[PDB]
Amino acid sequence: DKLKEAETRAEFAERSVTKLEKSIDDLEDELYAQKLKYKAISEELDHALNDMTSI
Amino acid sequence: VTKLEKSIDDLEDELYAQKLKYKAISEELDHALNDMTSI
Repeated sequence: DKLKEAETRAEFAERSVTKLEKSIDDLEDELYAQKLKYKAISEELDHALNDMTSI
Repeated sequence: VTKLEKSIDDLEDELYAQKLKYKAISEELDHALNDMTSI
């Protein structure tokens, strides 16, 4: 009896971990996409502040 | 822009200097053409 209970709950904990792991990979990927989409606009920036201080 | 603005002020100033350095030689001129037509 202790068994049916330990196993059923293990299955629910595993379903919840795979759900949360799937949501961590989407946020961490949406991420390097944001973190990188920036190095580009902040670098396009030191550049686009340097040429008008020069022109 | 700061480079070209600096070059516009130097040319515009070199300018009123040229434009004025002349009124003087063109006026020294109507004069220095009139006396030899007279002599």
